[PDB]
Amino acid sequence: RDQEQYIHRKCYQEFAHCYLVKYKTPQPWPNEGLIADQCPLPGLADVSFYPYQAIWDYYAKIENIRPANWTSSKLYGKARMGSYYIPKRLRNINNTHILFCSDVLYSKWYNLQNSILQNENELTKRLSNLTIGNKLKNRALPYEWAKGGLNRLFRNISVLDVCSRPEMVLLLNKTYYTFSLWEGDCNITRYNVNETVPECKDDHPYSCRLWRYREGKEEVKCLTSDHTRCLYYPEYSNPEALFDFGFLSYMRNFPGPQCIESTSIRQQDYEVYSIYQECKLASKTYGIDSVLFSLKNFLNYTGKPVNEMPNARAFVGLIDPKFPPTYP
Ligand SMILES: *[C@@H]1O[C@H](CO)[C@@H](O[C@@H]2O[C@H](CO)[C@@H](O[C@@H]3O[C@H](CO[C@H]4O[C@H](CO)[C@@H](O)[C@H](O[C@H]5O[C@H](CO)[C@@H](O)[C@H](O)[C@@H]5O)[C@@H]4O)[C@@H](O)[C@H](O[C@H]4O[C@H](CO)[C@@H](O)[C@H](O)[C@@H]4O[C@H]4O[C@H](CO)[C@@H](O)[C@H](O)[C@@H]4O[C@H]4O[C@H](CO)[C@@H](O)[C@H](O)[C@@H]4O)[C@@H]3O)[C@H](O)[C@H]2NC(C)=O)[C@H](O)[C@H]1NC(C)=O
Ligand SMILES: *[C@@H]1O[C@H](CO)[C@@H](O[C@@H]2O[C@H](CO)[C@@H](O[C@@H]3O[C@H](CO)[C@@H](O)[C@H](O)[C@@H]3O)[C@H](O)[C@H]2NC(C)=O)[C@H](O)[C@H]1NC(C)=O
Ligand SMILES: *[C@@H]1O[C@H](CO)[C@@H](O)[C@H](O)[C@H]1NC(C)=O
Ligand SMILES: *[C@@H]1O[C@H](CO)[C@@H](O)[C@H](O)[C@H]1NC(C)=O
Ligand SMILES: *[C@@H]1O[C@H](CO)[C@@H](O)[C@H](O)[C@H]1NC(C)=O
Ligand SMILES: *[C@@H]1O[C@H](CO)[C@@H](O)[C@H](O)[C@H]1NC(C)=O
Ligand SMILES: *[C@@H]1O[C@H](CO)[C@@H](O)[C@H](O)[C@H]1NC(C)=O
Repeated sequence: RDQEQYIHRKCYQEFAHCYLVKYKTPQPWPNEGLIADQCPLPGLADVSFYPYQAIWDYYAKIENIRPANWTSSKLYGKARMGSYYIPKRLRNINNTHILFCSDVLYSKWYNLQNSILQNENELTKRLSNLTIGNKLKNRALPYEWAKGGLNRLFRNISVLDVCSRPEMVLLLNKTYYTFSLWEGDCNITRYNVNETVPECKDDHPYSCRLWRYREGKEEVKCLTSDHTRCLYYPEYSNPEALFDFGFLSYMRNFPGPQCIESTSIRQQDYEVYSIYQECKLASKTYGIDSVLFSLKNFLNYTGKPVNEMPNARAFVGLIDPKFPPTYP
């Protein structure tokens, strides 16, 4: 009780929301380009109309002026300009586990409106119940992550999660679903929306319309003698420079087109370990000081501590880590 509540205090304040997901088979995010129209773009103005979207870190921004032989494949690989480039580091076939310290994935029983007393009580009570040792029972997870999943600990990831927790989605999503208003996708063109979209057959200005239109080939045209400052012509245009068209289409403000295609990324059940539960159990055998020291170094497996990262972004890949760690 005295040493149990002391171990709980230390284990909770440090590792309450820290978990280790093991992929059945190491499977990285399969594409270099991400189509996520549900997220608003940064916009041309100095001050954006939307608060910073973490996904903007991966934005393949179109610049109107580029050197004579500039192509998008130099910085953004196969990604479409105007959408997102997923860097090498977030699609590493060597990563076998996903370490994260975050409370953004809890289901409805956890929320800020509740006092910290209620949240802490309910989380430790669910962690005890939903674990065999330090391993979470399948019922704690979403069904998509593991068969028999009932969201008793973690909620399902949603369409907007990638806008604010991009690494969580790239690393944990079992399926990639596009959200697209790009002309050509799902065979929807500016000419056939009156046939592909049932709710349309001709109100909000954005009704029955695509966002980005198919222009043609990507090219750099040098009109003047300056060969370091030529006219860039992208494959697609944003004709009215709209930055939240897709976000408003998602938030169901009006009728019109939407293209949602799925790509299976990870197959087979995840294994999830609770680092608070591991802390609580290993401290009875090795002592709180060595368990706290060891689990802290485990959170620094990459050189940057995961518990010191912002909650929305504290999702990192590890290569064949030894868990539980060696306790001195
Ligand atoms: C990371 O992981 C996250 C977790 O998995 C993931 O989140 C999930 O994201 C997906 C993708 O956005 C979400 O699913 C979609 O939900 C759409 C909305 O559904 C509601 O509205 C519909 C419209 O009225 C209802 O039908 C629908 O009811 C159904 O679902 C209920 C549960 O939600 C269920 O209880 C009901 O019984 C019922 O079955 C619900 O109320 C939905 O519209 C969408 O469906 C399309 O896309 C699917 C995937 O490709 C297709 O399988 C499906 O058939 C639909 O495709 C059609 O429509 C598209 C346009 O919307 C077209 O592009 C397609 O080509 C296709 O169109 C053809 O067929 C039409 C008729 O079927 C026809 O009219 C057309 O002409 C054409 O022939 C899909 O289910 C999911 O809900 C999210 N999960 C959670 C928990 O939030 C996240 O996205 C991932 N992130 C990243 C970055 O990858
Ligand atoms: C999280 O995602 C899972 C899917 O992976 C959701 O579970 C599924 O939810 C649907 C809609 O409620 C269930 O469909 C219903 O099934 C009953 C019969 O079981 C049927 O009578 C209804 O007509 C309807 O089709 C589906 O059973 C269920 N699937 C599984 C495997 O559980 C879940 O609801 C999402 N969680 C939350 C909290 O949003
Ligand atoms: C651009 O490409 C052409 C064709 O390969 C080449 O001849 C030319 O020197 C390049 N321009 C510059 C400014 O390097
Ligand atoms: C994966 O590990 C192997 C062996 O150490 C290495 O050759 C390869 O470059 C690594 N891949 C990435 C994407 O770092
Ligand atoms: C977990 O909680 C449920 C709900 O009270 C209960 O039925 C179940 O027996 C509990 N499991 C354990 C390990 O006590
Ligand atoms: C788009 O058209 C091609 C045939 O030209 C077809 O194979 C493909 O499945 C269509 N896609 C959709 C989503 O309708
Ligand atoms: C994480 O490890 C690196 C060595 O790779 C070290 O420089 C850094 O101080 C460690 N962080 C902590 C909190 O000890």
